Amino acid sequence: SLPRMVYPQPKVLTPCRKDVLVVTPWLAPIVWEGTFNIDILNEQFRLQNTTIGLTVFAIKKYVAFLKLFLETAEKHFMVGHRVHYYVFTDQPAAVPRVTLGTGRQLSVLEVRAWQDVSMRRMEMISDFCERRFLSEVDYLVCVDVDMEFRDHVGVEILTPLFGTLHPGFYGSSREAFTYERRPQSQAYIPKDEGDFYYGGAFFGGSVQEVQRLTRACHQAMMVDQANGIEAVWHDESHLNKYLLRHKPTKVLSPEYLWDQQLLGWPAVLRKLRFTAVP
Amino acid sequence: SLPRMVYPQPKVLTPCRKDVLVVTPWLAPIVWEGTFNIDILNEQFRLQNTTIGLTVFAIKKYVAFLKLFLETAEKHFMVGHRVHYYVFTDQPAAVPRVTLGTGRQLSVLEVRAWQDVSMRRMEMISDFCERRFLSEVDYLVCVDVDMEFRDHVGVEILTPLFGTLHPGFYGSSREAFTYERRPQSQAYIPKDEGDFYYGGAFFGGSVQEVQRLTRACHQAMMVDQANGIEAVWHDESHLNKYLLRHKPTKVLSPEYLWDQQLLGWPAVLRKLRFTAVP
Ligand SMILES: O=c1[nH]c(=O)n([C@@H]2O[C@H](COP(=O)(O)OP(=O)(O)O[C@H]3O[C@H](CO)[C@H](O)[C@H](O)[C@H]3O)[C@@H](O)[C@H]2O)cc1-c1ccccc1
Ligand SMILES: O=c1[nH]c(=O)n([C@@H]2O[C@H](COP(=O)(O)OP(=O)(O)O[C@H]3O[C@H](CO)[C@H](O)[C@H](O)[C@H]3O)[C@@H](O)[C@H]2O)cc1-c1ccccc1
Ligand SMILES: [Mn+2]
Ligand SMILES: [Mn+2]
Repeated sequence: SLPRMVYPQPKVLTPCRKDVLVVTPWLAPIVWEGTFNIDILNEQFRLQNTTIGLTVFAIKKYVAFLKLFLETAEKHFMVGHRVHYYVFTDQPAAVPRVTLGTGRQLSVLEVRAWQDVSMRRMEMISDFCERRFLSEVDYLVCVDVDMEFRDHVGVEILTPLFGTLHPGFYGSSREAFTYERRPQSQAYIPKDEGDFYYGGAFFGGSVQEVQRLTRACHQAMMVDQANGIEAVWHDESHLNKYLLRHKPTKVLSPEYLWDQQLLGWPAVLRKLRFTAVP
Repeated sequence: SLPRMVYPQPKVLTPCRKDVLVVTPWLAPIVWEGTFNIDILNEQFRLQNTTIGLTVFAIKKYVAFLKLFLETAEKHFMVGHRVHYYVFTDQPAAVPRVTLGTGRQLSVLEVRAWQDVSMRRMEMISDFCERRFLSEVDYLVCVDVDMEFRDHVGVEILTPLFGTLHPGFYGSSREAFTYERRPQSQAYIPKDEGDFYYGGAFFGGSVQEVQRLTRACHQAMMVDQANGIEAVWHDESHLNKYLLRHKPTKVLSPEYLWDQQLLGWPAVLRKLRFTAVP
């Protein structure tokens, strides 16, 4: 039960956005700026005392990205909510000392030091950390570390399972998507199938759904490995196969996964929220 | 896990509908024709073996509406899915013998023979039938009987909690909504609050959410009764107060609750699905 709130009346006969698709054919929202009232969403999630886990791998030289990643997450990611960052690294002492807002904590998880890094992210999330995540957070968001937050990323993304439109392909036809196309791979998608091309750098959902997705991707990747085949874009190829067959309940627009150096700032993007570091 | 399916690729940069709002500010879809691919939704719900309960009251002279209500439900309501109709009447022998498709059954529940009819629908759904519904169906849809189905009403409506835009008010400002305006009533909504005006004739959701909603509306109605006040539109006024404070997870367009005699067939309605009997 939400408290009284005063905000602009939604207007049934006035679309919020007319330039973009805001709902998928299986009735999941596609989250763009203008489509949500964050005050309502914040109330709904706070009333449940929601905790959001953020997983990020920073192995070898990639530890250098953590300072900007974490400082910008503090400014823009789930502010006002409980957050638990899980940083997986082979160099725990290289993790920067970043000051965190109240209600936010960071755990460093030490791992060994691409195909094999790829398999290990799915393996780590689905197998090794399974019990810890179920006990500690409500939702999990799994992201690349070579990124920074430049604008709000909040509870508008939360749902049982979400994927994010890859910023290279949101305007493409399915035939141009770089899905795995060899039928010998568990990630195979035929040319006449496919809704969207989802980016491997930002996906998430409830803990139970994220564990299901990463367990499935890991099992598929191990089958391919035993069959001597490696999918074209590795874990991203398996993520796409999974989300084709298990539709996500929210799709995030490329506001949530962008690269301004390669793609600029198109009129359709009203906010660049989470962006590649050039 | 859905099977392979071949259907038109959704296009991110081509909205499905540009004339109407297709998502609420709390990211619930607003279900209009063109927004959903029923083949995908049918697959998702069948794979869960979904059972849909349909409740309808037909007391006194209103038993005369059951023949057309039920015959048209057989042609258009959840066809292909398991359905259990629950018909509440003071005249069980007046219930028409309507032939049902496979997987569909009808139970007649005998009750006693407006304020008090109104209270009794909420009471009946929340209290008397509580255990039976939890054991027998996954979702419950509660409708008026003076209605007929004229076109598809399917699993695109199913979600934890839905309400339907009342067809008289979908283009109105919140100040014109006929919410209960006296602060002495539990259904009171101030002039600056309100998202939509939902119709009392078609609402539903998972069994647990529908039981929560009808239990809350019944409790509120009893408080008003003890305080000597009756809300302006009875159970509909309390439904509106509930859905203002507990946002629905899907909103149905007025395609799902229409009256062609009073309102015609506007260009914005591509299908008239469930309609008043003139
Ligand atoms: O030494 C590493 N250390 C490390 O921590 N990583 C993590 O993996 C992420 C993905 O690598 P990245 O260099 O960012 O490649 P992208 O092209 O942006 O990755 C996309 O494609 C991948 C395909 O398998 C993934 O799906 C990834 O999620 C995508 O964004 C990084 O952000 C890090 O979090 C990756 C590497 C790495 C190891 C070998 C080759 C290239 C990178
Ligand atoms: O003798 C009845 N028998 C009966 O079964 N009903 C059921 O209540 C429903 C609502 O009554 P109805 O005559 O259809 O009124 P509407 O104006 O279309 O109702 C709307 O407003 C109501 C306000 O309390 C409800 O919210 C209703 O769901 C709305 O559609 C009917 O369709 C029947 O299912 C209603 C009556 C009735 C009893 C006294 C006065 C008017 C109607
Ligand atoms: Mn990256
Ligand atoms: Mn009626």
